[PDB]
Amino acid sequence: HSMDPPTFTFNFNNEPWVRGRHETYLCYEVERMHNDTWVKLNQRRGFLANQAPHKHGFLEGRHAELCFLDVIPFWKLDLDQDYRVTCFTSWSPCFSCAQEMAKFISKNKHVSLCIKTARIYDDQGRCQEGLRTLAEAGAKISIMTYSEFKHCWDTFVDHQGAPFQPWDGLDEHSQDLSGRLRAILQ
Amino acid sequence: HSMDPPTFTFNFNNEPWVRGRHETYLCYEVERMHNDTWVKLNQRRGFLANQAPHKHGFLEGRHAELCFLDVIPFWKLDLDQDYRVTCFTSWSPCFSCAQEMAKFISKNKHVSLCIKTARIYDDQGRCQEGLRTLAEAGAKISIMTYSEFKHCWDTFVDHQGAPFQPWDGLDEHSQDLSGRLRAILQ
Ligand SMILES: [Cl-]
Ligand SMILES: [Cl-]
Ligand SMILES: [Mg+2]
Ligand SMILES: [Mg+2]
Ligand SMILES: [Zn+2]
Ligand SMILES: [Zn+2]
Ligand SMILES: [Zn+2]
Ligand SMILES: [Zn+2]
Repeated sequence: HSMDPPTFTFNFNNEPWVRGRHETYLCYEVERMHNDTWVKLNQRRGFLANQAPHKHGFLEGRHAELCFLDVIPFWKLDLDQDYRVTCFTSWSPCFSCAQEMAKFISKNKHVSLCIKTARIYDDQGRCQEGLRTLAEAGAKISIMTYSEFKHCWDTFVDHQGAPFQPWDGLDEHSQDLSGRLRAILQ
Repeated sequence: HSMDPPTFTFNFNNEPWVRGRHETYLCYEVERMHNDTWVKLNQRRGFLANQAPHKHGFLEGRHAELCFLDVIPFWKLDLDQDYRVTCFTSWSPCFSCAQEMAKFISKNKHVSLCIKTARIYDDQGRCQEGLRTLAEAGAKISIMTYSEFKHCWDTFVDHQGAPFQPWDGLDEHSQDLSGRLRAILQ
């Protein structure tokens, strides 16, 4: 349903000099194109996170991005309509998730994917390749700014009427990250 | 001297339902491109306001935007280099100022202009045309959000170490204005 406020603050914080944000949270919403305008679909919104590994071991816990792809077919989107699916993510995807997402959007031309991320995850391995591959397949990847954090608080958090409280350095971090993303995607 | 805090708050407040904000304040900053990166030239920053009419009458007081254009030649920018000049304005320009600013940027290709405005001034005459013409000439026009107000407070105001305290409604007014600006520029 709605995210717990402390969970939001801990996970969407874009501060560079802290650690421990090991989870990925993903909030999604959907619009449909009508008369050159994106119209929000009321019911098609939610959030999810990565899953814990199963007790049997061997396999990693299912990543948030794969869960996201799992749910989309259940929305019964009309293949003749055009949709914009926006994901607000606390981290950008790992390589294998990026590859899967790229495959999905290549096969589902009715979906325009936008990924707005709090933080870039760059393992200095294949993460950059993944992001480039995902953008090549048509995804629009960007860094969350104040307005997107506030939107996510208002739309996905169990705020009980309380307003979004920005943290110190929010815009400076977003700007640094936007520059880093430009360098990855160039 | 830096800007007086009450002067900033009075003039940059984005509530539409008060009156009396007859001045326009304009805060400016300049960056120079150095090896693919914008670098601030912090000596080239400042703020100004519109002028009172002369006692001889007939002519309106000189608008802030024209004063801004007046000073740019005195910065001795290098015509062979590239600069980004950002203005944070309390009101967007009137038609005749927008026209003059469009002419200036058309003749000064070393300058990329960004105008970030607290409020839209729409006289229901030629103001919208002015904004469209200024955008067409290459200016990037946008509405100030929390982050830009905070930046201006921290950078241009004699704050005495006090943090920026947003006024009621800041984000909702900014969002409304961003919608209005989209409709104007489309
Ligand atoms: Cl972390
Ligand atoms: Cl006013
Ligand atoms: Mg920091
Ligand atoms: Mg209000
Ligand atoms: Zn299992
Ligand atoms: Zn993954
Ligand atoms: Zn005179
Ligand atoms: Zn004017």
